[PDB]
Amino acid sequence: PTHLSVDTKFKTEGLCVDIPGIPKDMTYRRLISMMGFKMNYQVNGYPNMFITREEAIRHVRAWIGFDVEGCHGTNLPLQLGFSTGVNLVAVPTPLMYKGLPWNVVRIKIVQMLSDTLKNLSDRVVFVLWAHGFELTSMKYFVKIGPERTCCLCDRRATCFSTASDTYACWHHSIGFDYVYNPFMIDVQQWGFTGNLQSNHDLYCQVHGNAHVASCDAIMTRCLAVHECFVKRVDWTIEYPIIGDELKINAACRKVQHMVVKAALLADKFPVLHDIGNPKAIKCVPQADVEWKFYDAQPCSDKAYKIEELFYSYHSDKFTDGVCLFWNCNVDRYPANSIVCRFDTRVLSNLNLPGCDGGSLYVNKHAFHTPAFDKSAFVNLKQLPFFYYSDSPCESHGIDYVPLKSATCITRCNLGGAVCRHHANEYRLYLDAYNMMISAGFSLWVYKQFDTYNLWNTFT
Ligand SMILES: O=C1C=CC(OC(F)F)C=N1
Ligand SMILES: O=C1C=C[C@H](OC(F)F)C=N1
Ligand SMILES: [Zn+2]
Ligand SMILES: [Zn+2]
Ligand SMILES: [Zn+2]
Repeated sequence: PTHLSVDTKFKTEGLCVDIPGIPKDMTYRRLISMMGFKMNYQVNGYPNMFITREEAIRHVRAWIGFDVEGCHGTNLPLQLGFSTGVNLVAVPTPLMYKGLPWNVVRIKIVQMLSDTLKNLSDRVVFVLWAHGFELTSMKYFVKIGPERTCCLCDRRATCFSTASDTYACWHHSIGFDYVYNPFMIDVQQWGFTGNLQSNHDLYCQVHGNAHVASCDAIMTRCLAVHECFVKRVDWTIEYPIIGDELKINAACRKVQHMVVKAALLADKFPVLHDIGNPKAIKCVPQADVEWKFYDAQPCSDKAYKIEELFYSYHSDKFTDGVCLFWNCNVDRYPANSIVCRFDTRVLSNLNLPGCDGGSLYVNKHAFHTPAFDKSAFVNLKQLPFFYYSDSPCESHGIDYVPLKSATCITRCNLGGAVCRHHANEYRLYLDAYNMMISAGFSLWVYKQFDTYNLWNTFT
């Protein structure tokens, strides 16, 4: 029970306005045949065009919302909408394109999917709120068959070309006209009451409904993300490495140790309240400070209310010492805080569009994160970049240009000239820092934080 059986029943009530007279009793096997895709043999790796909710969640990077509206059924133009915001009009003879035949429309579909997905996934999962025309339009741009590899590399094939009779992955599909072996899921099969807009609007105020196909496609994918990552959370599902995941996570740990260590040295807080992940470890194990942990899982719906995390009777006195919120997203941070907050607006291959302003950050695990809100940081200031080190000035062991920087807080810089070891460490730290910031992380600190207080730790 890993794939969706083609003999599973498909509820057809959502299809009967576009397809009147559709049988109530219907399987995926009969639906696939009705879509024009009947095959005589089982294809290994491709037993069904449709997939389970569990398989869809494992392949969230491949999700592309897709809707087809009857612009005016082989006789009328169709408006094809995608969650990328694209609307294509196909004639049978927020981007909006004018009516063109299927032979040219299909080339655009392949280019758009290939550019959106080449750095995200080995496939496409069309997320539908199926009413009929989207399923019956697939035969015009989709070909199916045995699982194949790219003609130019080892990746699985996602596109086919009728011009050359060859197959390609998303990276090598330039000029290709057919989407090959796509996957799809119909959100209507999950058991909803009422239409798409009414279910979507219960959880999201960011996506509107201009009544165009891309608006519906965006809403469909958003509702699917809400169901699978907002109200339901599975942190046991692992996702493949597609970018700088390892360097980013390594940078996060280095920056956290640096910032916390410096805050403790600079302001000598007697207690640190570490609020967040129940699996957290002391990031500065050698520090004198009374380290107290408070469990809070990463909030995937709305940011935590500080009143619920702190009040309702623990050290109790969160006002004493300093509070550390490392990716623990609250509505309004207290003035005595050290904070790392993911900015959901960031554009990257790890950060997928989410629900109600939030984003789905996928790095080893999937984390739906509530919308970035600048008002959460009103009691704090942006943490400036700095590098601090009390380690001995000793090279041990890469060419060298002398470092001159006011933010290299070391004994050698206090002494007048940055040593080679501290220059190498500073440059490595700066690279890690910039990697973390560019990934979408933002750092904030209590207003009294001043790196001038670190110089006297060298006496
Ligand atoms: O008759 C068919 C055709 C396709 C299919 O699943 C997958 F290959 F698309 C299952 N049965
Ligand atoms: O503990 C974590 C790790 C990552 C995360 O995502 C972040 F971008 F919002 C949230 N909490
Ligand atoms: Zn390839
Ligand atoms: Zn939405
Ligand atoms: Zn040095």
